[PDB]
Amino acid sequence: FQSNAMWESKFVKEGLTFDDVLLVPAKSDVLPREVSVKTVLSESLQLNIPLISAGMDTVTEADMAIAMARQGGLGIIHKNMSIEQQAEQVDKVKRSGGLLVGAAVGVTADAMTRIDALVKASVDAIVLDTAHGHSQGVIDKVKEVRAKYPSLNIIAGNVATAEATKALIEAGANVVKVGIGPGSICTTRVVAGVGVPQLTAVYDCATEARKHGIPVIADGGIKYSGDMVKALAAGAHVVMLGSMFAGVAESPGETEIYQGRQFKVYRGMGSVGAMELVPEGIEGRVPYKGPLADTVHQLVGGLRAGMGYCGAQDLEFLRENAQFIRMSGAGLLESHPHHVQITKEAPNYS
Amino acid sequence: SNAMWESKFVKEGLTFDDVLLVPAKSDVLPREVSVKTVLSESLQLNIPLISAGMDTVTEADMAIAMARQGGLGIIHKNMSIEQQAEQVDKVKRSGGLLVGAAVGVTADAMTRIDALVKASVDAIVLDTAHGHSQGVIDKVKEVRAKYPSLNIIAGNVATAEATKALIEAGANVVKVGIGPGSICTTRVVAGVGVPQLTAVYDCATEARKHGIPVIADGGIKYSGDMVKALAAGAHVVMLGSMFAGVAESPGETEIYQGRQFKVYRGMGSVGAMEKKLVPEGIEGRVPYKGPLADTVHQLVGGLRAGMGYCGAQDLEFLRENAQFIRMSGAGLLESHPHHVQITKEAPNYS
Amino acid sequence: QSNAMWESKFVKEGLTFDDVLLVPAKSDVLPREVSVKTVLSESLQLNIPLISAGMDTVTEADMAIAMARQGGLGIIHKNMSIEQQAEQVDKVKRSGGLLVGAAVGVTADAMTRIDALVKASVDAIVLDTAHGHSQGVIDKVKEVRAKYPSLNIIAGNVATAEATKALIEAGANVVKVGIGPGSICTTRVVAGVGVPQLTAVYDCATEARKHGIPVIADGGIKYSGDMVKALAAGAHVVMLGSMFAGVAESPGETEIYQGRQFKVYRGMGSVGAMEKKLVPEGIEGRVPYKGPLADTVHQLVGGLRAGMGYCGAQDLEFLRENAQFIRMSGAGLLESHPHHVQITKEAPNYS
Amino acid sequence: SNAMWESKFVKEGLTFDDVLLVPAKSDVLPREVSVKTVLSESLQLNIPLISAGMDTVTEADMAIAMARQGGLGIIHKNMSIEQQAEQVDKVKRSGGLLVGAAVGVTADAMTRIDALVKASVDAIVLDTAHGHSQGVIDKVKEVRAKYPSLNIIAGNVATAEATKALIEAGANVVKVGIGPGSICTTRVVAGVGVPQLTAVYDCATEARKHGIPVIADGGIKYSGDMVKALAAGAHVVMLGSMFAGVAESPGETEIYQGRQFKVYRGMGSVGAMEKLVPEGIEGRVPYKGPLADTVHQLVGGLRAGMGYCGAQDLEFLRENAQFIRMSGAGLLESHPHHVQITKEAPNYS
Ligand SMILES: C=C(C)c1cccc(C(C)(C)NC(=O)Nc2ccc(Cl)c(O[C@H]3O[C@H](CO)[C@@H](O)[C@H]3O)c2)c1
Ligand SMILES: C=C(C)c1cccc(C(C)(C)NC(=O)Nc2ccc(Cl)c(O[C@H]3O[C@H](CO)[C@@H](O)[C@H]3O)c2)c1
Ligand SMILES: C=C(C)c1cccc(C(C)(C)NC(=O)Nc2ccc(Cl)c(O[C@H]3O[C@H](CO)[C@@H](O)[C@H]3O)c2)c1
Ligand SMILES: C=C(C)c1cccc(C(C)(C)NC(=O)Nc2ccc(Cl)c(O[C@H]3O[C@H](CO)[C@@H](O)[C@H]3O)c2)c1
Ligand SMILES: O=c1[nH]cnc2c1ncn2[C@@H]1O[C@H](COP(=O)(O)O)[C@@H](O)[C@H]1O
Ligand SMILES: O=c1[nH]cnc2c1ncn2[C@@H]1O[C@H](COP(=O)(O)O)[C@@H](O)[C@H]1O
Ligand SMILES: O=c1[nH]cnc2c1ncn2[C@@H]1O[C@H](COP(=O)(O)O)[C@@H](O)[C@H]1O
Ligand SMILES: O=c1[nH]cnc2c1ncn2[C@@H]1O[C@H](COP(=O)(O)O)[C@@H](O)[C@H]1O
Ligand SMILES: [K+]
Ligand SMILES: [K+]
Ligand SMILES: [K+]
Ligand SMILES: [K+]
Repeated sequence: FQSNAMWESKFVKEGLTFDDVLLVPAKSDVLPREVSVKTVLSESLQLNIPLISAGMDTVTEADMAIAMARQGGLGIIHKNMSIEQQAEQVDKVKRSGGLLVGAAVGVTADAMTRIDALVKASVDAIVLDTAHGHSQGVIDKVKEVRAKYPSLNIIAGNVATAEATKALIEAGANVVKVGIGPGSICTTRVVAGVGVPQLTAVYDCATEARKHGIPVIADGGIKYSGDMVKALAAGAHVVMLGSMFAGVAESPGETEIYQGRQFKVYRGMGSVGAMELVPEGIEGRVPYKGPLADTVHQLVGGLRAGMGYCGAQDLEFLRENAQFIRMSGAGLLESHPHHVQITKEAPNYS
Repeated sequence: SNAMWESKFVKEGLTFDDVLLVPAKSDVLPREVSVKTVLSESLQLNIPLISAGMDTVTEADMAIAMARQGGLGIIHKNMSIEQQAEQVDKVKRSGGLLVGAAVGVTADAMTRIDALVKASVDAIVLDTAHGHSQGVIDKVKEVRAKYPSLNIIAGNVATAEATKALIEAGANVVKVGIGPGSICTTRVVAGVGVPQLTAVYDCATEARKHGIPVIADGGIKYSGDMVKALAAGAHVVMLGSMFAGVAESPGETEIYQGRQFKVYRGMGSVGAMEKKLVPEGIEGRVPYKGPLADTVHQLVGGLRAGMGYCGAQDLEFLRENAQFIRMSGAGLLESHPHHVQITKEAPNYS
Repeated sequence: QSNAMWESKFVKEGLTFDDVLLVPAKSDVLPREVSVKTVLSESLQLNIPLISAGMDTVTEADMAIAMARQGGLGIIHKNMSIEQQAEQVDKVKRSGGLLVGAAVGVTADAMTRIDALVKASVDAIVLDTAHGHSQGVIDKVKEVRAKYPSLNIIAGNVATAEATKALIEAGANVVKVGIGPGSICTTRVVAGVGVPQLTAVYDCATEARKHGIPVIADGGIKYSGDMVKALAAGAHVVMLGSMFAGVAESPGETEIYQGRQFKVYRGMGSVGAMEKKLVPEGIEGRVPYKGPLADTVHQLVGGLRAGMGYCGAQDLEFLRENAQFIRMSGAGLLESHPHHVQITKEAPNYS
Repeated sequence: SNAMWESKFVKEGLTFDDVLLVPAKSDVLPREVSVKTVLSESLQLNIPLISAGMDTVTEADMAIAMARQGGLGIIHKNMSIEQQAEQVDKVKRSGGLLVGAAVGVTADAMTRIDALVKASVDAIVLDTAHGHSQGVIDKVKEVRAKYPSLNIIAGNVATAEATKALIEAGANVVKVGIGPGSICTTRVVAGVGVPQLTAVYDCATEARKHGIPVIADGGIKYSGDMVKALAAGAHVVMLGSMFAGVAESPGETEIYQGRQFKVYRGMGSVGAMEKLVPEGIEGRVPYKGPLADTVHQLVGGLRAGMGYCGAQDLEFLRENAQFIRMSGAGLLESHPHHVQITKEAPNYS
C-alpha cells in the first residue's frame, strides 16, 4: 500500500539543456569544408542538411518550403488552413522541380481526411503534431495512418521520454520528434509545469530510438547555430527551428518596423491569436533577416566548424563519438562575448 | 556529540523553478481529468484552491466568489471578533457555501473561535509565523478538545517534525510554507526557511503516513507552480498574490501611472500590523485582474493541461505517480519564452 | 612520486549567506525573551553581538559610544595619528566607562601605537591585516601577548582552520574571519583569493571551538538574516561595515543626491583611504542615510530574535551548537526575497 | 559500443568565476615575491604576461613596450611577410628585446617563418582555432626539423590529448584556450569549448609530465583571473582585451558618449578577415593610457595573490596553490555589492 517507490524517486532525475554544456574538442583530420552534413531519415526521405522549418503559421508555407528544400532541407506546411488550401500548398512545392515537402496534421476527427488530400499532392512526410505526443489519441492515430499508408513517412510528436519514443515507434511512426517546453515562444512549462530540459530529452529519446534504428528530431529551444551542433551530438538526426527562421524573407508575413529596424511576427501555435483557451505560447516579433540562404549559410557554417572541432567527418560520427562537458552559469558567461561593447552585429551573433 | 555540528550544511532544498514535471503516458484529455479534492469529510473542494487569509485577499466577497468557483476562502482576522463572524454568516447564509476563518495564538483565541463556531465556520485557520512552537501545539490541543468535529487547519510548518507535532496536537490539515510568499521577507530578515517544493514534499511525506492532507501556501507565481505543488504532495494550494488583484478581493482599485492596481501587503508588514515593529513582509501593489472567474479559469486550465501531460486522471494519481526532473538556471531560462520580443501579454503570462 | 597538492587543487567547496537558509525547529521560546548576550573573553562581554568595523567611514568616537551603549562594540580605525587614536579611545572610556577597541596594523610603530592605546585603557586591540595568516602578524601577536598578558587581542583576518590555529597559538584570544566578502572589497577580484564567508566562519569556528576561543564573522552581511546565519555557523559575534556606514553616528556628513541622503563608504584598501603606483583592494562609494544608530540596531537585534525564535534557541550558544541549514539554488534565493509584486513602501529592514 | 554513448555527459568544467584561491601561510612580503618565469632556456620573462597576436593588440610599439615591462608581444600575422619581418626587426633593434610572431597553417607558412627567423624572432606562435588537427601537427613537425632551436608555441588547444600531440609534434610551449576570449564566439556558433580554468589544468597536467610550459590564453577580465590561471598550472598568461585599450596598442582612439575608446575585435571576426562564417565579434574598449600603468596593476595583483597564497615564486604557486569552489552567490559576494560605486579604481571598473 505504502510500498510506493515512486514517492521517494520524484526528485531523482537531472536534466541538461544547451546552455549547460560545451562540446569537448577532439583530434581532427578533416576540414569544415570537407565534412558531410547529409542525413538519412527513411528509405524515402533524406536531407542534404539536417534542418527543418517548423509547421507554424508564422514560419513555413510554400514559399518557405520551396526555399528550404532548395537549401537541402525540409519545410513542414502548417495546418491552420483548410484541407483544400494545405493540399494546394504541397503540390506547389512538388511541381517546382521535384522538391521534398512535409505537412502538419493534428489528432482530430477529420485528420485522416486531411491526410488523404495530402497524399494526393505527393507529400513526402506528414507530421502528426500534438502538444502531448505521449497520448493514446496520438498512438491510435499513428496506427490508423500506418494501416492505410504503409509506405508513408510518419513524423510523430511531441515527446520527451524514452518510454514515449518506444510507444510512438511501436505504433508505426518512422521518425520521432522531441521537445516538450523548450520553444522560444512556448509557455507550456510555466503554465502546466511540465517538461524535460531539451538536451536531456534528445539524449534520452535517441537512446531508445537508437535500439530501433529510428531517427529523432530535436524541435525547439535552439537559439544559436552552436545549439544545433549540440543537439545533433546529443543523438538527434535533425533539428527543427522556429524562431531562427521566422524573420526570414520567405516565411509568411510581411515586415514591420519596430525600434527602427525591420521585424516579422513570430507566435506560438498554442498562443491566443494563433488559435483564432488556456494558451501555452505567446505572440511576438523576431528581427528581419533577409533571404533564407544567408541564415542557412551561417547555420551550416557553424555546424561545419563544430564538426571540424570534434574531428567528425559525418554526422553519424558526431552522434556516436562527440563528448560534452558541463558548465555553470559562469561557464556560459565566459562562453559568450563578455566585457566588451559590441560595435557591429555579426551574421552569427545578434 | 559533534553530530549537530557536522550536519549543519548537509540538507538540500528545491523550489518551483528548480524542477519540471516529467511527461508520462496519458489516456486522458484535459477536459476529462478530475480536479476535486477532499480535505476532510466535511470539507471537500471541487477545485484545489484556497484564497489566502490576508486583509488584501479574502473578505466575505472573496470567500463567496471562491466558494462558487469550487474553492475556499479564509476570512482574515484583522477585524473585530464579531465582524469576522458576520462575514462568516454572510457566506454561510449565501447559499450554504464553505468558508474558513483565520485565528491567531492569542489570549482571545477561544472567544473568537467560539464566535466563529456559532456562525457555522467550516474550518478555522490557526495562522502563525512558526507552527512548530509549543504555543501553537498547546492551542491546537485546546481547540480540538472543545470542538472534536471542527476542521482545524494549523501552520505554518516546513519540516516533517513540525507536521508530525501538529498532527498529534489534533490538526486535520497542516499548512506548509516558511518564507516563500511573494510579499514575504522572513528568510531575509530572520535567515530562516525551507524552499517551498522541498518543504511541501518533506511535510507531505510525514502527513501521508497519517492520512492527513497538506496545503502548499505561498510562492506560486504561475499556474504551473500549482501543478508542481500538488505533484509534490500537497492536496490543495493557497494563493495570495494570484488573487489579490481580482474584483472580489478587499480594497478599491489604485491608479498608478494611468493603470489599475490593488494594494497587496504581507500580514507581517508595517502597514498591516498597525491595524517598535520588526516586520517580516512588505507592502506593494499588483495589477487589477478583473473578476475572479477568469483567474480561476486560467489556473484550473493550466492544472488540467498539466495533469494530461502527466497522465493524471485525478489529483491522487498526480500526488503518488508524478515524477520531477531537476534543472539548472539555464534550464529555467529555456522554460520561459526567450529570445523573442513579446508583443501582447497572454491571459496566463504577464 | 606524489602529486597530492596537484590533484587536490579543485576539491573543496564553499558556501555563503545567499546559498543557505536556517531550518526552523521546535521552539518553546518567544523572540522577546531570548538572550543575545555573548562572552568573547573574561574581560570583554557584549550585550548584543554587533561590532562596528574599524574603518574611517564607520567607527570613530561617537560611533563606538553609541555602539557600546547598545551593548555592542566599536573598533576605532588606525587612519589617524597615534595621539589622535588614543584621544578617541580616551573619549569613549571617559564617556561612562564604555568598552572600546582600536585597530592596529603590523608595523614598526605598532608597539608604540599599542602602548598609547593601552595607556588610554582600551579594551581590545584589533591586530588588523589583509592576510592574517602571515609571519609578521603571528610574531606581532606573540610580541604583544608577552608585553600585555591580560590584554584582549583580536587578530585577523583569516579564512582557514589552519590560520585560526596559528593565530591562537600565537596568543590572540579572539579570531576575526573574513577574506574578501566585504561590500566594498575587491581582494577576491584583484587578487583571486578568498573563502565564501559562511564556509570560512564554519571552518574557523570548527578549529577555534577546540581551544574555547570565539571568532568574529566579519563582512558580507547585507541583511539582518545574514547575521543570524553567521552566528549559526559558529561565530560568537559579527562585524559590520556597510550596514552601519549610513548611520548618524558614523563619521562623515550627509550628501543629497536625487532627493535622498547618502554617506561615503570606502574600503580601507581603496585609493582614497591610502591617500590620507598603488594597487588597491577596495572601492569608494555611498550607502543610504539611515538616521540614528538605535534604529538600525533595533532591526538587527529584532531580526536575530525572530531567527532564534524560529530555531528554538533561547541563547546564542544553543544557536551555535544546534542550528541547521539547508542549501538552496539561485532559484531558492529569488523565492526567498520578495518577488513578483511591485514594492511600494520601504521597509525598516528591507531596502 | 555504449561506452562513448554513456560517457557523453560525464565531464565537468570550471572557469575563473567558479573558484577562489585558499589563502595559505605566508612568510613572504608581496614586494619580495618573484614573478620571473622560464618558458625555455632561450626565452625568459621577468613577468608572466604576453600580449596576444591580434591586429588590435600587438604591433611594434606594443611588443617593445611589453618587453620593456618584462613581458612579450606576439606580432600579429595580418600583414605581409615583409611587413611582419620588418616589425620583428624593429623590436630587436630596440635594445635586443624579445619578440614573438604569429604564423598560420598555410601553404606560404614556411616562407613567412624563414623571414621571421632572419629577423631574429625569439618565438613563433603557430596560432590556429583548432590546434588539435593534423594540419597543425604536420606544420609543427616540419618546422621543428628545419629550425631545431626555434621556440615553437603551438595552439590553440584545450585537452590533455591535444597537448600531448602538440608536444610530440615538437612544440616547446603549448597555448591553451578554445572559446574563453572576450571577443570570441566559437562556443556559441560552433558549440565547442572547455571552461578555461579546467582546460589550463587539464593541459598543464599533461604538459608537466614532459617539463613543458603552457600559456593560459584568453578569458582574463581581472588580474585575479591571471593569478587563478597560474595557480591552475599555466606558466604565463596571454591577454587581448586587457591590453587593447593602452596607448601602445595598434591604431588610434575613438570618442563615444563622451569617453575615449579603442577598437577591439577578434581575429575571426568579419572585419579582421576582410561568405565568411565568423567566430568573433567587433567592438570597443575603454582607453587606458600607457601600458606601464595597466601592467603595474596586473603585476601588483599577482604579487598580492601570491602573498596571500604564501607563494614566494611562481613555481610554488603552480605546485601548491589550492582552490575552493563557489556558486553565483559566492561570485556576487566576491565582487563589490550593495554599495553604489562613486570612483573608478585602477584595477576595478
Ligand atoms: C505545442 C503546443 C504545446 C500546443 C499547440 C497548440 C495548442 C496547444 C494547446 C494550448 C491547445 N494545448 C494543449 O493541447 N495541451 C494539451 C495538454 C495535455 C494533453 Cl494530454 C493534450 O492533449 C493530448 O491528447 C490529445 C489526444 O491524445 C492530443 O491533442 C494530445 O495533445 C493537450 C498546445
Ligand atoms: C506569517 C508571518 C510570518 C507573520 C505574520 C504576521 C506577523 C509576523 C511578525 C513580523 C510579527 N513576526 C512574527 O510573529 N514572528 C515570529 C518569529 C518567531 C517566533 Cl518563535 C514567533 O512566535 C511563535 O511562537 C509564538 C507562541 O506559539 C507564536 O506567536 C508563533 O508565531 C513569531 C509574521
Ligand atoms: C582589507 C584589506 C584587504 C586591505 C586593507 C588595507 C590595505 C590593503 C592593501 C590594498 C594595501 N592590500 C594589501 O595589503 N594586501 C596584502 C596582500 C597580501 C599580503 Cl601577504 C599582505 O601582507 C600581509 O603581510 C603583512 C604582515 O607580514 C601584513 O601587511 C599582511 O596583510 C597584504 C588591503
Ligand atoms: C581564434 C579563432 C578561433 C579564429 C581566428 C581566425 C579565424 C577563425 C575562423 C572564423 C576562420 N574559424 C576557423 O578557422 N574555424 C575552424 C574550425 C574548425 C577547424 Cl578543424 C579549423 O581548422 C583547423 O584545421 C586547419 C588545418 O590545420 C587549421 O587551420 C585548424 O584550425 C578552423 C577563427
Ligand atoms: O504555442 C506553442 N506552444 C508550445 N510549443 C510551441 C508552440 N508553437 C510552436 N511550438 C514548438 O516550438 C518549436 C519552435 O521553437 P523555436 O525554434 O525555439 O522557436 C516548434 O517546432 C514547436 O515544436
Ligand atoms: O507578511 C507576511 N510575512 C511572511 N509571510 C506572509 C506574510 N503575509 C502572508 N504571508 C504568507 O505568505 C503567503 C503569500 O502567498 P503568495 O503571495 O502566493 O506567495 C501567505 O499565504 C502566507 O502564508
Ligand atoms: O578596502 C578593503 N579591502 C578589503 N576588505 C576590506 C577593506 N576595508 C574593509 N574591509 C573588510 O570589509 C569589512 C566590512 O564589510 P561589509 O560589512 O560587508 O561592508 C571590514 O570589517 C573589513 O573586514
Ligand atoms: O576572433 C576570434 N575568435 C575566437 N578567439 C579569438 C579570436 N581572436 C582572438 N581570439 C582568442 O582570444 C584571445 C584573447 O581573449 P581575451 O584576452 O579574453 O580578450 C586570443 O589570445 C586568442 O586566443
Ligand atoms: K567567449
Ligand atoms: K520555453
Ligand atoms: K519571499
Ligand atoms: K567583495
